[PDB]
Amino acid sequence: LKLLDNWDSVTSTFSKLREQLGPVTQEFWDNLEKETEGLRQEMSKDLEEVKAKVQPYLDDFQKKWQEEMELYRQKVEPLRAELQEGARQKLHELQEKLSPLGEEMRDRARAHVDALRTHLAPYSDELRQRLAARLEALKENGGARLAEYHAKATEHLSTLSEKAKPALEDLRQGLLPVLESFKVSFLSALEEYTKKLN
Amino acid sequence: LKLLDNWDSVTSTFSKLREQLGPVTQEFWDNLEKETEGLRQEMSKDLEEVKAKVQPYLDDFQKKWQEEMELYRQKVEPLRAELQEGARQKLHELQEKLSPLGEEMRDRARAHVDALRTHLAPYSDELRQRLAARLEALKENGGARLAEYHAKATEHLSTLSEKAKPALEDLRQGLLPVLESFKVSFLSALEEYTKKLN
Ligand SMILES: CCCCCCCC/C=C\CCCCCCCC(=O)OC[C@H](COP(=O)(O)OCC[N+](C)(C)C)OC(=O)CCCCCCC/C=C\CCCCCCCC
Ligand SMILES: CCCCCCCC/C=C\CCCCCCCC(=O)OC[C@H](COP(=O)(O)OCC[N+](C)(C)C)OC(=O)CCCCCCC/C=C\CCCCCCCC
Ligand SMILES: CCCCCCCC/C=C\CCCCCCCC(=O)OC[C@H](COP(=O)(O)OCC[N+](C)(C)C)OC(=O)CCCCCCC/C=C\CCCCCCCC
Ligand SMILES: CCCCCCCC/C=C\CCCCCCCC(=O)OC[C@H](COP(=O)(O)OCC[N+](C)(C)C)OC(=O)CCCCCCC/C=C\CCCCCCCC
Ligand SMILES: CCCCCCCC/C=C\CCCCCCCC(=O)OC[C@H](COP(=O)(O)OCC[N+](C)(C)C)OC(=O)CCCCCCC/C=C\CCCCCCCC
Ligand SMILES: CCCCCCCC/C=C\CCCCCCCC(=O)OC[C@H](COP(=O)(O)OCC[N+](C)(C)C)OC(=O)CCCCCCC/C=C\CCCCCCCC
Ligand SMILES: CCCCCCCC/C=C\CCCCCCCC(=O)OC[C@H](COP(=O)(O)OCC[N+](C)(C)C)OC(=O)CCCCCCC/C=C\CCCCCCCC
Ligand SMILES: CCCCCCCC/C=C\CCCCCCCC(=O)OC[C@H](COP(=O)(O)OCC[N+](C)(C)C)OC(=O)CCCCCCC/C=C\CCCCCCCC
Ligand SMILES: CCCCCCCC/C=C\CCCCCCCC(=O)OC[C@H](COP(=O)(O)OCC[N+](C)(C)C)OC(=O)CCCCCCC/C=C\CCCCCCCC
Ligand SMILES: CCCCCCCC/C=C\CCCCCCCC(=O)OC[C@H](COP(=O)(O)OC[C@H](N)C(=O)O)OC(=O)CCCCCCC/C=C\CCCCCCCC
Ligand SMILES: CCCCCCCC/C=C\CCCCCCCC(=O)OC[C@H](COP(=O)(O)OC[C@H](N)C(=O)O)OC(=O)CCCCCCC/C=C\CCCCCCCC
Repeated sequence: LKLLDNWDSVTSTFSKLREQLGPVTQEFWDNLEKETEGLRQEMSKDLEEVKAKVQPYLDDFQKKWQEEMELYRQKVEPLRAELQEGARQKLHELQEKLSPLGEEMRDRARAHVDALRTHLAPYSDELRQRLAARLEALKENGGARLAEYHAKATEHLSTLSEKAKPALEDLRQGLLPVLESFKVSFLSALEEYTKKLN
Repeated sequence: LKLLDNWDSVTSTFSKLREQLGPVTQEFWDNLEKETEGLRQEMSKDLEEVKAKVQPYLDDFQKKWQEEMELYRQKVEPLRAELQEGARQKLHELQEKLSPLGEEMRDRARAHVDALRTHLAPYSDELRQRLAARLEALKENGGARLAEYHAKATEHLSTLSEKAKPALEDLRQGLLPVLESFKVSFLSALEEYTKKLN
């Protein structure tokens, strides 16, 4: 309601801002004119300075690039050749190493896997009997536990009857007057709050 | 009142739970004993068979492992020799490359750096002139910037004071009845808060 009075001061604030938006911004533009003029005194020389330097720079760089490229060509080629022969020697080494070791590894695998074929096979079979006996134990006690659980579930359901019936009715018998009392407190609160929030 | 009866049902449940857990832990343990006894008997054969068989298992594996290690060491010697002799050539030939190609690198680096010296020296010197021009403009423009900024700041301070006092006093003057009316509503609303929760 009184916001009009407060906002009126905001309008005055806008006016004060507009006063600055004029000469201050205009002055800023005048400063910008100095900035642009300055840049036209800096960049004018800078750009030419760059051009007059980039040319010999790229030229000197080209010289260095040439030195590097030529030097690298006279290095990469012979080195690659030597590395190739060295790699071929390494390859031959690898071949002459991985071949006997490969055959050996295959026999190693034979001696290991065939061993496993005669180690894990009876092991799994033994485990099968062991697991079977264990399964029977789990089924014996499990089947009993199922009966026990069913009995306990029955006891639990029976002990739940005294909760889902009398206790639930008791809760309902409590909820009725409670909700009523809550309603009285809520209704009054609603009116009371509305009266002060109007 | 509600909590008293509700919690009563809780204790009337904990008791039943305790009366249930009693035989439950026993029945569970009885079944657990049957299982664990069987597991023990089973584990007796399990561990014994595993240990009795682990002996020839390890013996078989170690036997082959001996061959694996022996043949490995047997071949490791000539293989290491191939690596050593081969590397001797590879490294020696490379050392014979790092020498001339290294000298060439240094010689190329000489021209590389020396050409850089004859370029970077005047480049940085001329850059000093460029930077001088930049700094000159930055100083001259800066002097204006600061002068204008001071002017703009003064203009800002003028409108600032026109708001820090008149507008602020308007706000503060309004804050008086506003805060008071708010206090009136808050203090009165506080009645409901207490008369509804106690
Ligand atoms: C319609 C347009 C109208 C114009 C209205 C503009 C609205 C903003 C209005 C008022 C707030 C300004 C108050 C700031 C006063 C400080 C000025 C100052 O002196 O400042 C520089 C100093 C640091 O200098 P120092 O190292 O020498 O001092 C530290 C000392 N030690 C190193 C030396 C030992 O810093 C400090 O005081 C730190 C101050 C903390 C900054 C508070 C700013 C609060 C305002 C807005 C929040 C902005 C969030 C940003 C969102 C992005 C928007 C684009
Ligand atoms: C001698 C002179 C010296 C230099 C002086 C300054 C001059 C100004 C120029 C460059 C420097 C400013 C850089 C600011 C970024 C620019 C963004 C921008 O303006 O972009 C747009 C451009 C153009 O695209 P277009 O389609 O319009 O033009 C079509 C192509 N037309 C032009 C070629 C024919 O886009 C591009 O140039 C594409 C680039 C996007 C790159 C993507 C991949 C980034 C990967 C890795 C970076 C991280 C490295 C980190 C590792 C180091 C850790 C220490
Ligand atoms: C010392 C001097 C020499 C140094 C060597 C020069 C280094 C540079 C050379 C090669 C770079 C290799 C790295 C690339 C990585 C990606 C591998 C990849 O893409 O992997 C996934 C594929 C998927 O299968 P696919 O059916 O789609 O591909 C069929 C392959 N296709 C189409 C080619 C027939 O799998 C494959 O390519 C299967 C890969 C299995 C490779 C088996 C042969 C291994 C040979 C020798 C053993 C060496 C022992 C010595 C080690 C010592 C080193 C110091
Ligand atoms: C101690 C006495 C208790 C014995 C049972 C009596 C009532 C169960 C009471 C309490 C259990 C605790 C809460 C379990 C949560 C289930 C809520 C429900 O209602 O979930 C229905 C939705 C249906 O969704 P759907 O149609 O897409 O899936 C159909 C399923 N299909 C694709 C997967 C195979 O399923 C789901 O959320 C996923 C779960 C579906 C599980 C169904 C297993 C029913 C097993 C036995 C019922 C027969 C009891 C009779 C035995 C004689 C007793 C004297
Ligand atoms: C029909 C509806 C029935 C619902 C289903 C049954 C759920 C079981 C529910 C309730 C149990 C019976 C109620 C007994 C009530 C009182 C228990 C008690 O006296 O409470 C207090 C204790 C100790 O007080 P505090 O240390 O907390 O306080 C620190 C002390 N102060 C506060 C001074 C700083 O609290 C403790 O002992 C906290 C327990 C310790 C954490 C045990 C973690 C168990 C994990 C998994 C369960 C599976 C076990 C089987 C797996 C075994 C494999 C070998
Ligand atoms: C007939 C049928 C045959 C089957 C029979 C075999 C089944 C039983 C299985 C295994 C044999 C159990 C061994 C007997 C019990 C003793 C357990 C124990 O205590 O033995 C002691 C070891 C050593 O102790 P230490 O190393 O400290 O001492 C070494 C420190 N020295 C350097 C300082 C001196 O302890 C250990 O072996 C404990 C290591 C286990 C915990 C590893 C932690 C893994 C953590 C993270 C993995 C990431 C999961 C994330 C998801 C990724 C999935 C891919
Ligand atoms: C314009 C172009 C001109 C062309 C002309 C060429 C001639 C110039 C010649 C050589 C300059 C290349 C220098 C390479 C970088 C050396 C880094 C370094 O100082 O290294 C040795 C140090 C000493 O060890 P420290 O533990 O005592 O020192 C660390 C402990 N503190 C800090 C406490 C003292 O650190 C180590 O050895 C630790 C290992 C980490 C360093 C790995 C070396 C990485 C090399 C190059 C990176 C760039 C690859 C890209 C280039 C490829 C282009 C195709
Ligand atoms: C588009 C792509 C192409 C662009 C081309 C750009 C053209 C520029 C071309 C070539 C570079 C010329 C300019 C740089 C050469 C100046 C060398 C110099 O005179 O350096 C002086 C320094 C300081 O003197 P000090 O040795 O007594 O103090 C060291 C004291 N302490 C240990 C505490 C760190 O010496 C040191 O740092 C040396 C001792 C410490 C070792 C540092 C590692 C050096 C190796 C590799 C890293 C390279 C850094 C060079 C990057 C330059 C960027 C401009
Ligand atoms: C029947 C229906 C049932 C109703 C029941 C439910 C209601 C919830 C109940 C209670 C919650 C509030 C209780 C806490 C009372 C303390 C309030 C207070 O005075 O707390 C101030 C503290 C800050 O410490 P200090 O001032 O004492 O120490 C100053 C430093 N020394 C120590 C050197 C002096 O606060 C802090 O730590 C944290 C907050 C910091 C805030 C500072 C003020 C910022 C101002 C404006 C920004 C906007 C705030 C608006 C929030 C949005 C709301 C939607
Ligand atoms: C973290 C490390 C990252 C580096 C990883 C390197 C390993 C690479 C893996 C395998 C070898 C690959 C070897 C590849 C050699 C081929 C180099 C070449 O000519 O590449 C052509 C490309 C072409 O790019 P374009 O953008 O023109 O084309 C793409 C096209 N539009 C599209 O949509 O697909 O340009 C490029 O990719 C970029 C320019 C490269 C210039 C060459 C520059 C080479 C410079 C120097 C030589 C190398 C150093 C040797 C040192 C030994 C001597 C002392
Ligand atoms: C209608 C009338 C309006 C006029 C009202 C006038 C009332 C003025 C009264 C009080 C204003 C208080 C103005 C305080 C200004 C700064 C005051 C200041 O420097 O305080 C110093 C403290 C000290 O910090 P330290 O870290 O040094 O130590 C902590 C200290 N020991 C402790 O226990 O707290 O730091 C603090 O606690 C600072 C937290 C300040 C909280 C504000 C934090 C900023 C909160 C909000 C601003 C965000 C605005 C977002 C708007 C954008 C979208 C619209």
